[PDB]
Amino acid sequence: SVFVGELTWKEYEARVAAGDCVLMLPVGALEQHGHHMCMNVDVLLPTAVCKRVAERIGALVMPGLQYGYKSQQKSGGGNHFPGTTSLDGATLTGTVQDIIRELARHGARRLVLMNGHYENSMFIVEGIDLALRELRYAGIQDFKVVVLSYADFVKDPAVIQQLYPEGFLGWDIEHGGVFETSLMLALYPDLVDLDRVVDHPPATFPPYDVFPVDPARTPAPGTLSSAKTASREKGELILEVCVQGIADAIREEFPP
Amino acid sequence: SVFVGELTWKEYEARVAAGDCVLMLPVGALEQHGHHMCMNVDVLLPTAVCKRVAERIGALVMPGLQYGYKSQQKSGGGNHFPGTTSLDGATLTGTVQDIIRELARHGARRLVLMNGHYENSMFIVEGIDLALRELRYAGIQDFKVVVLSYADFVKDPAVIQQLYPEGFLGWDIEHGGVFETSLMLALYPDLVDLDRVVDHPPATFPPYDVFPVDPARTPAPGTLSSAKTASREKGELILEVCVQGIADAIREEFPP
Amino acid sequence: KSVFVGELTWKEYEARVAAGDCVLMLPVGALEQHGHHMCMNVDVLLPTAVCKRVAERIGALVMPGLQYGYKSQQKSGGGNHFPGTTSLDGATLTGTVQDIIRELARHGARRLVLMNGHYENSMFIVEGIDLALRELRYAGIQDFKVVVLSYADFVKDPAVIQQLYPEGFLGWDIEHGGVFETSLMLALYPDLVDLDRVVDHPPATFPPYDVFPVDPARTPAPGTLSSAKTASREKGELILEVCVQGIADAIREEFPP
Amino acid sequence: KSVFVGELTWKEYEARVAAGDCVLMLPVGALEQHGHHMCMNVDVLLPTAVCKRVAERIGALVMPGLQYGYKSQQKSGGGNHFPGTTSLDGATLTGTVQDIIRELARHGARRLVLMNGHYENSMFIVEGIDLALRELRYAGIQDFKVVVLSYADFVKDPAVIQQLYPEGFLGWDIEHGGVFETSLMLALYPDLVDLDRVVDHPPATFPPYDVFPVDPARTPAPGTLSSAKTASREKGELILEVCVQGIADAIREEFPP
Amino acid sequence: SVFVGELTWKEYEARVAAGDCVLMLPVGALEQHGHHMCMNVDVLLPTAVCKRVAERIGALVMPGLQYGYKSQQKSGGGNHFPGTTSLDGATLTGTVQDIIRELARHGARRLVLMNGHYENSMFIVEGIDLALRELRYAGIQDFKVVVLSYADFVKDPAVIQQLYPEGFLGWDIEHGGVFETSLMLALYPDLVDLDRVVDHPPATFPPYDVFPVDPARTPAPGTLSSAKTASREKGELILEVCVQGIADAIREEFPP
Amino acid sequence: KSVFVGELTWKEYEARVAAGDCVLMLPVGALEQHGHHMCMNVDVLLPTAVCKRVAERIGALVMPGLQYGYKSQQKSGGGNHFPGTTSLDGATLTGTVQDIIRELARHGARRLVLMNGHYENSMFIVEGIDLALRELRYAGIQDFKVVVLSYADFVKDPAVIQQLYPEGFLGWDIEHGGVFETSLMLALYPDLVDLDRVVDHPPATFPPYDVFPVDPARTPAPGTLSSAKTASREKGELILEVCVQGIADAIREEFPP
Ligand SMILES: [Cl-]
Ligand SMILES: [Cl-]
Ligand SMILES: [Cl-]
Ligand SMILES: [Cl-]
Ligand SMILES: [Cl-]
Ligand SMILES: [Cl-]
Ligand SMILES: [Mn+2]
Ligand SMILES: [Mn+2]
Ligand SMILES: [Mn+2]
Ligand SMILES: [Mn+2]
Ligand SMILES: [Mn+2]
Ligand SMILES: [Mn+2]
Ligand SMILES: [Zn+2]
Ligand SMILES: [Zn+2]
Ligand SMILES: [Zn+2]
Ligand SMILES: [Zn+2]
Ligand SMILES: [Zn+2]
Ligand SMILES: [Zn+2]
Repeated sequence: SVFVGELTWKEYEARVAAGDCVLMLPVGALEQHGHHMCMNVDVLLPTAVCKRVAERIGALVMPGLQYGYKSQQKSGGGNHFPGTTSLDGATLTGTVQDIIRELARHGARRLVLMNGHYENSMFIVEGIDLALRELRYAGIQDFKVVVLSYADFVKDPAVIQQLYPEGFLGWDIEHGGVFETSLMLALYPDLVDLDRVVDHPPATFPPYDVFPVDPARTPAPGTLSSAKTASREKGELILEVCVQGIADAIREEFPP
Repeated sequence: SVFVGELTWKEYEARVAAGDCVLMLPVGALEQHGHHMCMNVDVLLPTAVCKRVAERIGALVMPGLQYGYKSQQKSGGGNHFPGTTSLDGATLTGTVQDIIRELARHGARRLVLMNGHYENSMFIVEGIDLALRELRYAGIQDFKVVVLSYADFVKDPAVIQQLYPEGFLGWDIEHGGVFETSLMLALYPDLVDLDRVVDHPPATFPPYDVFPVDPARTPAPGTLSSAKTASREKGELILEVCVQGIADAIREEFPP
Repeated sequence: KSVFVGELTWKEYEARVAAGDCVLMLPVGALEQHGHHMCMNVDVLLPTAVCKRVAERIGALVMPGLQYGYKSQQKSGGGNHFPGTTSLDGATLTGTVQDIIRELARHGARRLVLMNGHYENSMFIVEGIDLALRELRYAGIQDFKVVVLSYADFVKDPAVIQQLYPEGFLGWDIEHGGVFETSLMLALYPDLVDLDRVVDHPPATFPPYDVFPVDPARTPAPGTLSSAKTASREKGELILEVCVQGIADAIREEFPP
Repeated sequence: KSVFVGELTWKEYEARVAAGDCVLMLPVGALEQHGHHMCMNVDVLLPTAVCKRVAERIGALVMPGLQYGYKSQQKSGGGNHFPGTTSLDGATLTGTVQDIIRELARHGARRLVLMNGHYENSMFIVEGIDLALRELRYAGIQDFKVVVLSYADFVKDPAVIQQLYPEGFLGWDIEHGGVFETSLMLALYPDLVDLDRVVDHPPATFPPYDVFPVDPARTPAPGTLSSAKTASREKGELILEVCVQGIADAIREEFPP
Repeated sequence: SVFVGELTWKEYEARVAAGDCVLMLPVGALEQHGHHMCMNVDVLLPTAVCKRVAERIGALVMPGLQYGYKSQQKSGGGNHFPGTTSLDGATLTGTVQDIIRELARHGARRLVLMNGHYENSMFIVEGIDLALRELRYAGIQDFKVVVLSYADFVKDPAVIQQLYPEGFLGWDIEHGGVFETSLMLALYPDLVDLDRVVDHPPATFPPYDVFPVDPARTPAPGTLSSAKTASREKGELILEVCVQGIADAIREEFPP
Repeated sequence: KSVFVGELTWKEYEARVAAGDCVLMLPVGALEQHGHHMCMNVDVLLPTAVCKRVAERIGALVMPGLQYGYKSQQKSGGGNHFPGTTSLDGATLTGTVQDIIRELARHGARRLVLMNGHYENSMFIVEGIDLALRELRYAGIQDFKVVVLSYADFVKDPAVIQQLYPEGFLGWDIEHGGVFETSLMLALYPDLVDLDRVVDHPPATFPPYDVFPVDPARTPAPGTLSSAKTASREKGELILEVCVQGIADAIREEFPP
């Protein structure tokens, strides 16, 4: 298995002892994803991508973080929806920091954090900085971290053309839209109910944000764009592009 | 499915709207469990118990906490072992506190916290107290929490007898011993290999603790007692006992 | 007299809030390197200048700006390894925002516009707001409203972008110390900008991931992510009018008399 | 003169530490209800009295005790809903333990015994130690050693249990305000114990789970978890000698000259 | 007894049930006090004063805080001295905050905080503000706190004359000097050896502070002024003056 | 050239630190009411002005000032119940100071002068410094030195005092929005002062203790603790010159070439 959790401590110790061990940490969230998809999408997707990449490059995958930072209206619909269960920033920051401290204790020095929930980004960044700060105080400066959001590897114009034959309207409205729904149809079809999709026009917002979050400014379903045209085939394409691109990036930063 | 993560937010909203919704949260850890068992045992076991209890009483199960508090020598072998990845107390406390705050926001009011890692206990308690303090400030006083360790439900002398026909040495040395291994043999056979079990005598300690933790005071394999006598049969018995007991406890504290 | 709260007596401020619909504006910046051609307080100067003009136009007041912001990030501000840049931890910034909101609510104020001028501050500003509003709710206050925005987001009109980038726009991701901020500085604080010192390097490009510890070799030596060679006072005057008008209208909309 | 650090001049204390193998002891207690028959500072008085005698016997010193501990839990101390009980949040207790260790390390001390007298303090004491040692490590100090113990854990000999509970021992989980602490108090602080006020109720029993908010009905009205009717100063004298001897030996073993 | 710690919870409950109960909290420190006195002086003195005041007005005294904030050169000699054991500001602030929260829970509403260590001042103030802020959230606005340093009640020129016939040189030098030593000689003579007093000239400093603290800027003995002219007689005067002055202040702020 | 770090490019700042003898100054103020006759940013303006003049004379640089300080206290600033006053919690201010020192150390700076203009900030500034130095020590840095001072403490000479308060001096404990500060302002920011609004009330007095919640009735209505009627530009100019000279010498003394 490539999952650290499924290994004995002796097996893990041996992999790290090899001195070239790469660890991967999926960071997700329990967040509403429309009327047509389950709420653990942000955990399922980065974990599935990590699994495949780890199998290609000989890396291991740590248990993913099940809860992420508060959903923001313009990216995830807003933290007023039921189901969505969010952590405070200090909590998420602290979790990332603690794990890095422990991995360094094990002797590990290479970590890939794969985020699947946009709002997690900066707290993940602070967790890394605080951890690296401590490691320096402890005389350690060779711990390297690569942070990435799997979707960012889908930029090829040709690929976008395939995924959005009618035209691409941007990633800003991709919450429970074509992209994630397609990936889910290719990985966890049983967790998708495409007939429940509400085909509303893409969400549009003014150049600012309002707090407390106003429910009226988010499409009723919770989605920011329609997944009506999502499909397994699209998911297949996305998965291949992401897996191959990420595998290459990791080989580049953590050369064998 | 009884798993909240697998439901759409609409489905979740409806279960909570019913007004009698009981939620269950498994709290585990990534911790060494000897030469013969995987490291995510503390998550897998309470999650499996929750699943079965939930199916019988009509409850829902939240994504489990994958990382818990620092392993202690007399209970989990010590936090010096490789693989074990632990959180600071404030981090675990904050995670529990944040989740409760959010569940209260959904309108949920009944929570069962099932601990699978002994060391988690007091930080789970502080997380609950801080959350309930906040809820009072918010005018909420009807949120009720039941906290339990699934193992505490195995007290029937007749059962202990069938489990330890050679005599019961206590629960203080069960880390990776007969109890957990038997459960794993019944639930996750592929994550256990009794052939690797190190049949050493039960671990014993003086009436005090020493820090920095001394590795010499913990059996080399990481286990506190031998799981040589573990069996699927024992696991099946343990499981049915815990499931039935916890289900009744919940029916008692959260009467329909 | 002045739109700045700091230049008012407590009696004057008190009277303005007594009006019942007084809008307060809070600039949130940073002390950060901005290439060889500009001073390091740009992120404070620009939003403060936009707030001043907007406040004057719609009758609002401006609170003292936050001089220090969150750690500079490589793909947005060059990186926190540069000297001069002086950054706060996330908890520190979040707490500052939270404290100020708590205090404004104590004054009786209920309308706040936070104008961020340093990209990296965004999420910590968001957390400060949420923690403050959470607290206000425990105190029985649910009518405090906050509008958060980055002034640059109001420059959307294609016709405006074409005038600013006649050779073609390449995205906002590489603007640190580039044409946009430099043009604004040329129009507002020409004394703090030396365009002759601009290093005309190609636009910074990055792979779809980030690396820590930050690698100095991945940021153009000058610290800028794009060349401000084509920056000008006229482009700055255009940006200012667009931002001021767009933001002033947004406030009238969200905070009507 | 005295074994208490607080009663020494800094010169005296300094001289003792200069010895190179000076052991320090820190009692960690609480202000908690202990039934109708005993005062509320029991958790401080007892470990402090045991520390005093142990310190005297082995040549160690005793630091001022922590007067406030973690929130009382129903199954161990009755619950934090009782009047009088004054508890600290976990972070507060953890931070106090951490600060003291940091300071002792600055004095040059490297041997500490933490004697807990309030069960609920346990894990927060543990975290204080870990955070302090983590910090000492960053400072290049890895020779600071800590021994943590609850004095009651040294009464293990069945022959002793038999004398204390001739009618049969029923576990330590119900001891709060029972035979054990009451006997020690009768031997150490007779003026602070009124055995005639004891409420002889049956041993408290609970299901295999905990409930929050704490339900007052699940704790005996007096606050005690078991009756101290059979307590006596003679039982207390026995307990004290067993603890003093056992702990003194443990310290000589872990902190030899 | 007037000490809360020596009462049973039933007795305490009864005194608070009266509705006019006044509580007193001594706040000291473990700090070096020259070659002639013990290090718990800042705990002993305020506690002694509280006892006598409490006896006269019918108040109760809470267990005192034994550890205070870091010693500052111009007030306590500096935190570079051995023996001195100080807490970080957040720790002291939180301790004060937690106690007030609990006293409020008991139903108490009148608190007198007697500081015996100058450096505690601002952290005590923050602890009080944070606690009162919290009480408001809970709906409590009738909790009142009086903060005072017993020394401030010795201002009468006549008394000053009697204490300093050779003229008073100010308070900013009264650390382990005449004032405190005189109180100790009268209250805890066994913890004072006047023959050890180092008769050095009053300490003086430039109009600024330096960090790291500079040892050479503090009189070698740790004292800021000689206590050679200290006496039991002076102590008795100080004591009675303070006890009386404070009792009157409390009667006024917490009118019977 | 400028003495303000904010107005310099990172290259100019880097060059000044590279010299190896660079001294930095950080003004720490507050947004606090100052009577009916002055603006609320006095505590930032004054220390900043003094820093500029001192910096110009000794060749030092001035960091952007902290605009928000600790909660106002009745006996010193009048109380935090006044509108306009916008205060931070202690941890927030402490962390701000701590973060800045950590960053300055990272730049290679090693000499810092913290000029406080708000009495209540004092102890939180001290804690920020201690936590930062503790941290630097873990990093292997022990050559970072900080000088903390309040410009008002350099005006003690009887010659000047007599000139400032010929009618008689009553101490500094009553100098909030009074003669000392108003005179400095009249000499530095006359437009932000209107002596015609000064409320000539008797010097404030309080019992030997504090009360919380703060009692408004114990603070003179205007918010001032002593009349500034006798304040003058002439007096301000005297103070300024005295402070600037004294501070410059103190710095020369602590941070010798
Ligand atoms: Cl997302
Ligand atoms: Cl376990
Ligand atoms: Cl920017
Ligand atoms: Cl106990
Ligand atoms: Cl003192
Ligand atoms: Cl002031
Ligand atoms: Mn998401
Ligand atoms: Mn475990
Ligand atoms: Mn920026
Ligand atoms: Mn207890
Ligand atoms: Mn003191
Ligand atoms: Mn002030
Ligand atoms: Zn998503
Ligand atoms: Zn286990
Ligand atoms: Zn910028
Ligand atoms: Zn007890
Ligand atoms: Zn003292
Ligand atoms: Zn002032």
